[PDB]
Amino acid sequence: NLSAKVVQGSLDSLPQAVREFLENNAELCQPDHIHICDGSEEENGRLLGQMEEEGILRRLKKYDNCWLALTDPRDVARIESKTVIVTQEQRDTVPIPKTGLSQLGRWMSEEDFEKAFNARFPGCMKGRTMYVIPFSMGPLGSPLSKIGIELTDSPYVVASMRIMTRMGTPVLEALGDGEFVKCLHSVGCPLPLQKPLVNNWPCNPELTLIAHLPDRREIISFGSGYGGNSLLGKKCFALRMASRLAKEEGWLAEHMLVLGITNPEGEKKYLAAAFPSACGKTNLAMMNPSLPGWKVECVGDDIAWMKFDAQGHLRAINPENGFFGVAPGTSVKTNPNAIKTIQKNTIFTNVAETSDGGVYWEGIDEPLASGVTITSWKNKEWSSEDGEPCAHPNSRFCTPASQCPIIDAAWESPEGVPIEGIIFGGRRPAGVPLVYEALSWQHGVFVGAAMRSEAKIIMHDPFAMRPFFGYNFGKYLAHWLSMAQHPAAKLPKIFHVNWFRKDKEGKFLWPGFGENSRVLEWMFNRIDGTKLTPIGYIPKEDALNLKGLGHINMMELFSISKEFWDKEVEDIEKYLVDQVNADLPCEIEREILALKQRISQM
Ligand SMILES: CCCCn1c(=O)n(Cc2ccccc2F)c(=O)c2[nH]c(Cc3ccc(NS(=O)(=O)c4cn(C)cn4)cc3)nc21
Ligand SMILES: [Mn+2]
Repeated sequence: NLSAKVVQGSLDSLPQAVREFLENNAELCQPDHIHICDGSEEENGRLLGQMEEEGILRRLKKYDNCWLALTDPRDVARIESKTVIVTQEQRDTVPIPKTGLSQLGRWMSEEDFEKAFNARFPGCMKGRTMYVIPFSMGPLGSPLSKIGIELTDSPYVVASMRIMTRMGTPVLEALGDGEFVKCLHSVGCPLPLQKPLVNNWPCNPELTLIAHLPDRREIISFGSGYGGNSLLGKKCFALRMASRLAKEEGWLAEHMLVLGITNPEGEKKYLAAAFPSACGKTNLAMMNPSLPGWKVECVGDDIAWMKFDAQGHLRAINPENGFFGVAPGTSVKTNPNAIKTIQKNTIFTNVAETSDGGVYWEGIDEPLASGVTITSWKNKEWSSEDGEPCAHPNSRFCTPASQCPIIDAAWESPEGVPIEGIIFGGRRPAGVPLVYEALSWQHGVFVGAAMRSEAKIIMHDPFAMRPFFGYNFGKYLAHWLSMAQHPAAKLPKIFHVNWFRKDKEGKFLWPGFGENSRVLEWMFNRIDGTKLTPIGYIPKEDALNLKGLGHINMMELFSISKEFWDKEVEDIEKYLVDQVNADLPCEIEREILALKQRISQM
């Protein structure tokens, strides 16, 4: 009865668990066809083709196998306010803030979600093919990897998931009869359409909803076809759902880049890093280091799964297969390696396209030949005299990691890479030193918790996970804290960095970019064996390598003023106490207190 809708693969060759999941939602959504994805190149070809033919994608003829998708302007980003997590007890999902509404999550009762789902999903795929995407987060056959299944009515989702994950039949085989995350997605526009179609990009912003049910191990997403909303392995699974699993299983699912750094002598270390938006996260992941003799390799630019091995090493895998980076700002200057990565086999979204079939965006830093013209992401002829950008600010490239010219030899090792330092970061134009080191693990956890960052306004982003916590942030803090008790744990040095401090004239104090390799040099050697301060250790005078830099105003760059840090700790204590409240671990209350006492003596 359902086998007659299948246009590829076989119901019969599906694991029982998979088959039932599929049949259940195939029945509910009513797609005319079912297409079990085999992940093959030929399949990808025929999809790009179908998509080109349906007006969904357009090939960028300047490059080897590159494509452009343009969206409905109402559907251009991951959207927090339609994202929820569904649990029986709200408290499991978010803490109950003293004052008003939680900034740390968005809970929805199963009751309310029952009604919400039924108000969206039935018959939502009529007129459409449901694609079945089997995907592994992490190297195939890595004990650290977890498997998912995504049902979607979006060929864009399917082609992007081929890049951002390991996808295909080989995943069904590694999965066997075991567990997997159940991911359901629908652009929410059954045919015939009820509302007009813009840029051939089906979406339903009114009923848009991205919900996770951690207890049923499901991720259910409706109404958006974009990035974090539709590519379910990315934020929904790899951060939100993974954080829960990691909490149950004693490891860490985190919003961190991973890079390997080698010094001139050939000693290599892996470093992980968490940055809020607007910090050059991806730029750092592929850093071309300015110090002579040094090497930087990229393992991942977004998400890290970290688990202690038998030997006690905190090893990490990139659970992803590709980069989904923001395009605007990417240039040979800010990021040469990204530029080479995306030269082929790459899918772009809401970028501008030049008259000779290339891509374009603000900050690309690249003169156009004589009389070469530009079509904006709104599919309109564009000049630099329009005031408006040619590419949407959140526009993206979706590119294989394997194509990164500096990709790490072990970026795909099934055993992970040993992390020896965890870096937290922010954009603080004032107050916060370029770099400093935690006093302990416990104090380290608190530095993570205290993270704030500029976005005109200075906002809190604890661990850069604020939009991504899979469960109570309070219990998440306790989970990090317990990592120190893991038997034989070789715990990473914990650091905080800030590229963005400014002088009184509003000018940056640190040349940043490739020069940040001078900051990693400090971390590297600190890891191997400082000036003590109320916030942790900063470098000893003359410990930082400033050879070849101008005159750096170090004094001001590393100044720590009582007036500032009084205000800072007060803001941090108030935030954590209002927002985490009864779930705030007492060990954190002590770090606050300790900070306060060290500050009052200065
Ligand atoms: C959200 C956008 C962030 C842009 N950006 C940034 O991305 N990085 C991170 C970074 C980028 C590249 C490699 C490593 C690395 F850590 C930084 O370290 C960074 N630092 C700053 C402040 C700053 C400091 C100095 C200058 N001088 S500049 O000479 O204008 C300049 C531009 N480029 C590409 C290189 N030099 C301009 C800006 N802006 C930065
Ligand atoms: Mn991210």
